[PDB]
Amino acid sequence: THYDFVITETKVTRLCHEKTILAVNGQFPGPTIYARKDDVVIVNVYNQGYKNITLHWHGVDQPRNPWSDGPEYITQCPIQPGANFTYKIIFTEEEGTLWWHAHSEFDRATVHGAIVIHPKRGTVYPYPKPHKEMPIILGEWWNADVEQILLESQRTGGDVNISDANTINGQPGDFAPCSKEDTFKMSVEHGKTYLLRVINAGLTNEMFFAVAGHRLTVVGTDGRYLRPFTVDYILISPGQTMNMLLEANCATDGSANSRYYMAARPFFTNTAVNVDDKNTTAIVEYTDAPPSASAGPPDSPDLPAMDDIAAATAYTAQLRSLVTKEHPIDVPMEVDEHMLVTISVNTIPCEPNKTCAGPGNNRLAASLNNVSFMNPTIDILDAYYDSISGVYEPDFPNKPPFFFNFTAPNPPQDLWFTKRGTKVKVVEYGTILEVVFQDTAILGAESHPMHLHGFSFYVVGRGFGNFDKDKDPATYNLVDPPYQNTVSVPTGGWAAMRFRAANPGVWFMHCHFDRHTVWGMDTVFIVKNGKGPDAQMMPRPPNMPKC
Ligand SMILES: *[C@@H]1O[C@H](CO)[C@@H](O[C@@H]2O[C@H](CO)[C@@H](O)[C@H](O)[C@H]2NC(C)=O)[C@H](O)[C@H]1NC(C)=O
Ligand SMILES: *[C@@H]1O[C@H](CO)[C@@H](O[C@@H]2O[C@H](CO)[C@@H](O)[C@H](O)[C@H]2NC(C)=O)[C@H](O)[C@H]1NC(C)=O
Ligand SMILES: *[C@@H]1O[C@H](CO)[C@@H](O)[C@H](O)[C@H]1NC(C)=O
Ligand SMILES: *[C@@H]1O[C@H](CO)[C@@H](O)[C@H](O)[C@H]1NC(C)=O
Ligand SMILES: *[C@@H]1O[C@H](CO)[C@@H](O)[C@H](O)[C@H]1NC(C)=O
Ligand SMILES: *[C@@H]1O[C@H](CO)[C@@H](O)[C@H](O)[C@H]1NC(C)=O
Ligand SMILES: *[C@@H]1O[C@H](CO)[C@@H](O)[C@H](O)[C@H]1NC(C)=O
Ligand SMILES: COc1cc(/C=C/C=O)ccc1O
Ligand SMILES: [Cu+2]
Ligand SMILES: [Cu+2]
Ligand SMILES: [Cu+2]
Ligand SMILES: [Cu+2]
Repeated sequence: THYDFVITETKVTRLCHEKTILAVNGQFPGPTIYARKDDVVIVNVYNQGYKNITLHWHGVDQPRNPWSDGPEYITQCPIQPGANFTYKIIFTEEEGTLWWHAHSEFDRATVHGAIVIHPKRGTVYPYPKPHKEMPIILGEWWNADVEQILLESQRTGGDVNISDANTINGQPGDFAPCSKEDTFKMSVEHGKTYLLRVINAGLTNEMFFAVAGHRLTVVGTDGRYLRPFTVDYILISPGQTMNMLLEANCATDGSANSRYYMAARPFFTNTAVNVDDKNTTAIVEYTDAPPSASAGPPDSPDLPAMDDIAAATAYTAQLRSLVTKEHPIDVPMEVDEHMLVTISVNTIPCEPNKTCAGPGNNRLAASLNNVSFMNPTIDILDAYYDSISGVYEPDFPNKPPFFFNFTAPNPPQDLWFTKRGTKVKVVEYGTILEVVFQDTAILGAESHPMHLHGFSFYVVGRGFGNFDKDKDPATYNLVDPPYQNTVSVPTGGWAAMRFRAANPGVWFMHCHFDRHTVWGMDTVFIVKNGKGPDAQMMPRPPNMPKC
């Protein structure tokens, strides 16, 4: 239950391009954290790299413990080069796959890895114990330094350059230049079942994923078991994890291929904007088959077309919490407070004496309820703890300031603009929230993967168009809605979720597309202390990074 994570400058080559990246212990992707349900894990982080950095344990509630949650300028100031910080990871309700990643700038492009939370001693999986288990991390690779990719978009005010490859476990796969030799490969044995722990650690796109010749029985997401269902492909959004069983059924006698492509490719609908549409591949290989069975190329799956919204919707519609006596559910039935949160890509005016590259030559931005989040320079959590004025404003609104036909295509240019602020939403301990995310069509309808730190939540409804507060709740799933930490809000649509705010602390909420995070598609929940020691935020650890 103790790890040393040294942030290192590491030379890595992909697509024949060598560069120095930040990595953990020289590994890209980084090491997997292994735990069992309800463990406490300690990670000493030593920043031996060239820049400010933080680490985040994605999907871990961290009860009463925002100090170890990670998001830069939200719960901590950064770990400076040459400094160190000890994170305490408090696992509670989570069982399944999570992941960890840098939570500063674009550093998580290479600084990330898996978290595996096994059943605790004396308990078992709700499904037959898999023969083997394999993290399958979907990611992106840029030939350029990711810091320079970010910095250039900051200077120009235009869009972030697309990645050069999509990757599986850091490897672009068979169809990329200078990649075929090191494609990720896993061995399978006829008749055995494998748990694929799929993590979308890319920065930019939701991804379709499939394995040639093999159906996938999905059994969990975001550290919570799901009602099992079997499919030919999955959809998975940045931030999300999906666990699924693969049954190695194919014949190893020479009558069938012995190699099968695992493959992923983006789900993306904005035909006017560039996208890294390259597929990424890995190889599932039956090892006990005759060498003639691997004579040709591996079999290829049928992936949905990149713009197949129906295929995305059809996967997401199947997600439901597993509800049993060993795995109960607690859907909040009486809501204390409703929020409608419009999600928009935006512009702000270009700075004086400068030309910008965003739409209308303005500067790109993004917003929740038309507030474009701006990081403070004193982190929110310290400001809240010390009662420091002038850092944040505690009036993030429960509804957008101006109602309009949110999802009507091509809104007029005047609705593009937003305004920066550092606003948070303060709630009393135990408040039951229904949060409805409403995509707008400003600058293009788009599915946003909205993520809430400190909590998972029940996704009780979703639809296309404008949420109707007097009609859509009538068909909410109040019985077994999926319990997630990151929700794909529909393209040009809405998603409703509920949770009890019973974790005292300071909790980031944001789109998990990093470009939207930095553009300001974020806010913060401050959950005040309740009554009793169990409802009190932990005290500040002695050696927090200084601001
Ligand atoms: C989001 O906020 C922006 C900025 O406050 C709003 O744009 C302003 O709208 C007012 C009223 O029409 C104008 O007088 C200002 O000139 C605008 N500021 C600009 C363009 O920078 C925008 O209308 C809001 N959008 C919503 C609520 O959808
Ligand atoms: C790395 O992080 C530190 C801590 O947040 C930054 O240092 C602070 O910068 C602010 C200005 O934004 C100053 O008011 C503080 O006095 C600084 N504190 C220090 C130097 O201990 C630093 O700017 C960050 N580095 C980069 C390159 O962004
Ligand atoms: C970690 O940082 C502290 C200061 O916060 C320092 O005192 C300590 O020696 C460091 N640990 C090392 C270098 O192993
Ligand atoms: C981003 O892409 C453009 C090509 O469209 C290129 O001119 C530019 O150099 C790229 N930026 C970086 C930082 O590599
Ligand atoms: C991936 O893309 C390459 C290049 O377009 C294509 O030749 C290959 O068939 C694709 N692989 C899969 C599994 O879709
Ligand atoms: C900067 O912008 C102002 C306002 O548009 C303009 O009057 C001024 O000439 C500019 N400065 C230059 C071009 O050096
Ligand atoms: C809102 O926009 C949609 C899509 O353009 C349109 O079909 C609908 O009629 C609009 N609703 C109103 C009230 O104008
Ligand atoms: C990815 O974000 C966007 C970029 C642009 C392009 C701006 C430069 O012209 C347009 C719409 C978007 O949603
Ligand atoms: Cu995350
Ligand atoms: Cu998170
Ligand atoms: Cu986050
Ligand atoms: Cu987004």
